[PDB]
Amino acid sequence: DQGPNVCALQQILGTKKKYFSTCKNWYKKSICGQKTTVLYECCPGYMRMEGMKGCPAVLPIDHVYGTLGIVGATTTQRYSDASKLREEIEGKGSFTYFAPSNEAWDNLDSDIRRGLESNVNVELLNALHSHMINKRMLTKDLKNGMIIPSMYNNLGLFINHYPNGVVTVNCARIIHGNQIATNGVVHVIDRVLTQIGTSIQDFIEAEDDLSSFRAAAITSDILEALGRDGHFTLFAPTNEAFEKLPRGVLERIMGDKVASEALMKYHILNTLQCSESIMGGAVFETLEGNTIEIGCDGDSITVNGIKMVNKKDIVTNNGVIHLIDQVLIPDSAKQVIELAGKQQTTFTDLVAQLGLASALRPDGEYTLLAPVNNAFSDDTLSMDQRLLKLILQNHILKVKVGLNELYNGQILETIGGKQLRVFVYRTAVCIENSCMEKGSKQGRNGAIHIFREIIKPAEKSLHEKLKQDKRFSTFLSLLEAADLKELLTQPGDWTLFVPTNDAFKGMTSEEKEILIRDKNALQNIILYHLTPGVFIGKGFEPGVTNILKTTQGSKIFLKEVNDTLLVNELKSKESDIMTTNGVIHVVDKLLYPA
Amino acid sequence: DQGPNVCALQQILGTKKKYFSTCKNWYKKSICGQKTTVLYECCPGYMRMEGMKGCPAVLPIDHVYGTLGIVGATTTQRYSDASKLREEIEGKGSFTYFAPSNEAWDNLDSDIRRGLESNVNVELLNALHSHMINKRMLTKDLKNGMIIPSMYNNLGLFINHYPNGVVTVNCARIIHGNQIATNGVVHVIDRVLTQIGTSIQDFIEAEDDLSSFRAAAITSDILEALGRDGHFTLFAPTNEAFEKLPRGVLERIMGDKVASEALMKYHILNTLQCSESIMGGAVFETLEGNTIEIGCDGDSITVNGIKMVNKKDIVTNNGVIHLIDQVLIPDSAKQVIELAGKQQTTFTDLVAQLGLASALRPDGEYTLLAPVNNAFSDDTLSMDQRLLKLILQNHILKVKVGLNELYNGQILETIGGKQLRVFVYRTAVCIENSCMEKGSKQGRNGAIHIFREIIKPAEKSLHEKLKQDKRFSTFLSLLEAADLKELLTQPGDWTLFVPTNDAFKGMTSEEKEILIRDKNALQNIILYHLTPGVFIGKGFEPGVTNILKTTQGSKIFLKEVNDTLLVNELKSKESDIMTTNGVIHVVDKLLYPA
Ligand SMILES: [Ca+2]
Ligand SMILES: [Ca+2]
Ligand SMILES: [Ca+2]
Ligand SMILES: [Ca+2]
Ligand SMILES: [Ca+2]
Ligand SMILES: [Ca+2]
Ligand SMILES: [Ca+2]
Ligand SMILES: [Ca+2]
Ligand SMILES: [Ca+2]
Ligand SMILES: [Ca+2]
Ligand SMILES: [Ca+2]
Ligand SMILES: [Ca+2]
Ligand SMILES: [Cl-]
Ligand SMILES: [Cl-]
Ligand SMILES: [Cl-]
Ligand SMILES: [Cl-]
Ligand SMILES: [Cl-]
Ligand SMILES: [Cl-]
Ligand SMILES: [Cl-]
Ligand SMILES: [Cl-]
Ligand SMILES: [Cl-]
Ligand SMILES: [Cl-]
Ligand SMILES: [Cl-]
Ligand SMILES: [Cl-]
Ligand SMILES: [Cl-]
Ligand SMILES: [Cl-]
Ligand SMILES: [Cl-]
Ligand SMILES: [Cl-]
Ligand SMILES: [Cl-]
Ligand SMILES: [Cl-]
Ligand SMILES: [Cl-]
Ligand SMILES: [Cl-]
Ligand SMILES: [Cl-]
Ligand SMILES: [Cl-]
Ligand SMILES: [Cl-]
Ligand SMILES: [Cl-]
Ligand SMILES: [Cl-]
Ligand SMILES: [Cl-]
Ligand SMILES: [Cl-]
Ligand SMILES: [Cl-]
Ligand SMILES: [Cl-]
Ligand SMILES: [Cl-]
Ligand SMILES: [Cl-]
Ligand SMILES: [Cl-]
Ligand SMILES: [Mg+2]
Ligand SMILES: [Mg+2]
Ligand SMILES: [Mg+2]
Ligand SMILES: [Mg+2]
Ligand SMILES: [Mg+2]
Ligand SMILES: [Mg+2]
Ligand SMILES: [Mg+2]
Ligand SMILES: [Mg+2]
Ligand SMILES: [Mg+2]
Ligand SMILES: [Mg+2]
Ligand SMILES: [Mg+2]
Ligand SMILES: [Mg+2]
Ligand SMILES: [Mg+2]
Ligand SMILES: [Mg+2]
Ligand SMILES: [Mg+2]
Ligand SMILES: [Mg+2]
Ligand code: NA
Ligand code: NA
Ligand SMILES: [Zn+2]
Ligand SMILES: [Zn+2]
Repeated sequence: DQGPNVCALQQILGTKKKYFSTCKNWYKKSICGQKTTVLYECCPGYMRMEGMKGCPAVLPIDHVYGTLGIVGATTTQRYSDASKLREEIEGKGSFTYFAPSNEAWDNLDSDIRRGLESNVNVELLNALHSHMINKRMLTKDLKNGMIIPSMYNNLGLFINHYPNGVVTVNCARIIHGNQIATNGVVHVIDRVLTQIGTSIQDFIEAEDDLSSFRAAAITSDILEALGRDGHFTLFAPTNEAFEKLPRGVLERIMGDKVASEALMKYHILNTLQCSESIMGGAVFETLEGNTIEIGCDGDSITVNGIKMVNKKDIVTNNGVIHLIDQVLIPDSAKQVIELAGKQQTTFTDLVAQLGLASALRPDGEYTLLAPVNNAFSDDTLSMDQRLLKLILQNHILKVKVGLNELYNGQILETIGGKQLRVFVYRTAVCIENSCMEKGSKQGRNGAIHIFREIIKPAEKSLHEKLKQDKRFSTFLSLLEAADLKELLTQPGDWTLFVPTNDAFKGMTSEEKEILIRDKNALQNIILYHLTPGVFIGKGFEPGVTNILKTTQGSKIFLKEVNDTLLVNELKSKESDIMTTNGVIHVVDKLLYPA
Repeated sequence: DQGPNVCALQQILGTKKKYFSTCKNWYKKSICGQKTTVLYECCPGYMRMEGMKGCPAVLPIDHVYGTLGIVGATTTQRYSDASKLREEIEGKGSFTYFAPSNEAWDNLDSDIRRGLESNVNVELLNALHSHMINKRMLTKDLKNGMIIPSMYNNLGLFINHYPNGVVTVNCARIIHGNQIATNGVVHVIDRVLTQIGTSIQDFIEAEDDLSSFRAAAITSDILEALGRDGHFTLFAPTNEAFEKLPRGVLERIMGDKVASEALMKYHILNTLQCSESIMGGAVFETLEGNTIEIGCDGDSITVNGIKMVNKKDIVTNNGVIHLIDQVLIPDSAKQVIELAGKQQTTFTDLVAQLGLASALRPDGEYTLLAPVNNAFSDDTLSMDQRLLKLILQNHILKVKVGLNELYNGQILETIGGKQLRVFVYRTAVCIENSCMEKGSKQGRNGAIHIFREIIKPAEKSLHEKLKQDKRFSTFLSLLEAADLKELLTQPGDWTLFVPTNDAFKGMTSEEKEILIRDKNALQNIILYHLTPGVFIGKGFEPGVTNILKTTQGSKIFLKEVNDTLLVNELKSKESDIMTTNGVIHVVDKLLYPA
């Protein structure tokens, strides 16, 4: 357990992946979402002493051949003996031996293994030499991207060195590294090295199970790049993956050069990521531009959280290939309705169930204003689905409008012939009565934006809202006394604080006669309640006091706290009453500039 | 100072570099080795209130043109007005404005500025449009490596986004980012954008001050790659840099294709590193393979700790160029004696002062075994320099022997005709009597290794060392009684513990007669003091007990603690007495297996 020169051999629970480390720093944490079991023993070569803690004694080093046995690579040792490599790695020189573990030899195909045992003089010797370098190279010398000639026919050894400490040779991970030998060093790797493929393109053209992906590739003029030099990571979708897609989707993406090209580039990484370098979740930029999330669940590689990898670490002269169960479809290749996620299903179901999905033609460009599922109450879903169909028609535009194109005062046109006002604030974008959330996406033929509430375009003007309610009567009269009816009737952008008749019943009529004598003070007192521009409370950043200049001249202060709108530190009763030419906030008492 | 919505404008002491941040996380630390001065004020748009801390009030947003004034870019505002760009950035649409600061316009060349003021209708408008994007892009949207078309002739804007948070456009750093406008966003940049060069190669061919580097480039066949697409960082050495080198060095490197090619690739980075992204020291891999250290002292860019950059941020369609005062010479292009550093100067002076430097021919391959300066005592430097010349001749090999080629039992041949034994241990490599330190380097025509002590090849065998000292007399007799003289005379590798005559004077002769009757126990008792192989105490790892198998059979335990060799927990008097065929450790009393 505790002591000097103690080594821990961990194994991820539920897998065969083993990680061998010294006890210098704590290495204990979940790997690939799973805990590990640990085996403590003296690091190879070190020994225990009586009455002492740990392993304070050490044995002398041996030659490379004996070090094969010191590290437990007894099968590699036997094969080294049978091929007469033993006498070379016992003599003069300095050698690096990437020795496959015993389990690595057990995992090798039986026909290949028997083929090696039947030709020990040449083929077996050439394979073991393929596992070797004619110089001593520690793991700190095996830099990422190095191509080091081996000891057989100068065959290239492709080194990868990752920030997490994983060192791979032809994607074979080094389990036990840096066992010093009198004439070299031994590193125990997790698989037997094999002949690398010619290139990724050549593997695609050769493999029949990648026929579909090949065709698409040749259609997208991207297969040529996968044959040139480089260090790519390709997530190749098999023919099963293409069969999984809905009908016509593959035909639709293939019929369009842009969607097909983006679809192809979305599977390719510009760097080499061996499977054994994945110890957790990370994001990687694809050639399409957008990223994919690569992770691991036990010994299963996950792509975008899906355990879709079935065959991994297909190494080739220009990078690695991992076969996957599904096709990776980037947003830039999806139809607009396909851009929605979980919290929009209701919306996307409704527009499908009420006959609007067919109106989103592939040759058109559209914008979906999708409310979250929480925005559809039972009372809303209980209305007649024709009215609900009109409402949904207020959430679809026949023009693609990206989030980066919206501006204050912009007017959007729904497919239902209605107009939507865009209000841009410092920290929020609100369309009519609904404000945007995060999660906007752009696709092949449109964009989608997520909203907290259902968008309901206003139907009454300020004047109609004022005269339809009785509690505003007196105030309305004053507004008409100031010749503001034409303002409250014509289109525009205003913010009006409407004091109820209760505020004037705090004046009790007499002060309305005292104010009636003033044909000028009513202009100030009344005009202070009006402000140019539409300022809704749910568009503010919470807690911050907004200083606005009313049309009267003096300042007014609006603060949104706990979903309540305060005006001059006075809690308003009703707020965000939308009209066609402004917004109304109902206040309890009168407002003065002070 | 403290409060919400407070912004800090820092300036690196001694420079003009300003960094504008909000007070969300502590941003206060030295940048480029210098402290900063800080200016606290409400973030633009926010206001203070009576009796409140910080800036809890806010003003409404404005259009892009007014936001130019809100952020202090009043000169950009004036130029926008004079070119009639103002009415466009006040109207419909969504714009990103990379507004140069007032200081940025002051730094612009006066002739170019006056040329813009004399053609406001087209040229000035086209430049300001070159500073703009026709969509709203926050800094989080300006991903690294993006080439975003501007609003003039679709001119490319080269985005770089660094892990430290620095965002640059054509290497112009964004000082104040993300000022939201009703119709866009304003980012204040630190310089006026100019037309990017055609390519790095074209700038090299055009610039006369890079004539030398051009020639070398054309000689190394690397100038073609600097004209193809990419994102390179080139540290171009001027003709002054080449003039600085010693005589013939440039001719020597140019006459060799390998040294010239490595010399050229050592100046080139595979990624784009704008100067304003450098806030501290970091290492970068060059195209040659080895790394360079890039840092900053105030506003001076440092390369390998030298303030050699004089003109920086020469942006071109395929990367950035920084002109430097010196030539970057990688180890792979240096003669072997040029590989030594500070702690080897004495050595490199000696071999030069005693006439050995000329023997290191460029067409030969050599290995220097350089002791540190601390290894040359005054008594050593006081010997006749001819003996010292022989000693130095024991530190030079006429064959290149890399550190990764040394193996246990190897015999090296000095230029003085002497032989050096290589002893490889688990954690140390010792040559004869001296053990290696870190810092081995490889060059054009040799390698260098650093040693703690002067290498003195042994001259006497075990037998000669035994008979030349009287305190060993008795023991020597016993060794000759066991027929070991031929072993102590012939070459080999042994470790002998020699008990002095004081140990046998603890037996007082009589026990030598009691042992004299035993013609077999003397074989065990004597042979226990001998061990196959050479084990010197300074080759051990400190504190660890080395378990060795003596030639008698039983185990012996050697531990090096506080530069003292303990054998079976017995402090030895003298240790590491080197002989031609072994090593001697003088013990106080006899040794028994026990
Ligand atoms: Ca052995
Ligand atoms: Ca390492
Ligand atoms: Ca192991
Ligand atoms: Ca094409
Ligand atoms: Ca989702
Ligand atoms: Ca507004
Ligand atoms: Ca203005
Ligand atoms: Ca950012
Ligand atoms: Ca500023
Ligand atoms: Ca060439
Ligand atoms: Ca140095
Ligand atoms: Ca030895
Ligand atoms: Cl470790
Ligand atoms: Cl954990
Ligand atoms: Cl053990
Ligand atoms: Cl055997
Ligand atoms: Cl690891
Ligand atoms: Cl390792
Ligand atoms: Cl070694
Ligand atoms: Cl990871
Ligand atoms: Cl994770
Ligand atoms: Cl239907
Ligand atoms: Cl219906
Ligand atoms: Cl876009
Ligand atoms: Cl309207
Ligand atoms: Cl916003
Ligand atoms: Cl109503
Ligand atoms: Cl005021
Ligand atoms: Cl910030
Ligand atoms: Cl500091
Ligand atoms: Cl202030
Ligand atoms: Cl003006
Ligand atoms: Cl920063
Ligand atoms: Cl910033
Ligand atoms: Cl905006
Ligand atoms: Cl940095
Ligand atoms: Cl630093
Ligand atoms: Cl001389
Ligand atoms: Cl001399
Ligand atoms: Cl090398
Ligand atoms: Cl010898
Ligand atoms: Cl070593
Ligand atoms: Cl002597
Ligand atoms: Cl024993
Ligand atoms: Mg094995
Ligand atoms: Mg690899
Ligand atoms: Mg396929
Ligand atoms: Mg792997
Ligand atoms: Mg929904
Ligand atoms: Mg938003
Ligand atoms: Mg009223
Ligand atoms: Mg509100
Ligand atoms: Mg300015
Ligand atoms: Mg840039
Ligand atoms: Mg030059
Ligand atoms: Mg810069
Ligand atoms: Mg020296
Ligand atoms: Mg060493
Ligand atoms: Mg004696
Ligand atoms: Mg010692
Ligand atoms: Na606001
Ligand atoms: Na040792
Ligand atoms: Zn205002
Ligand atoms: Zn031994």
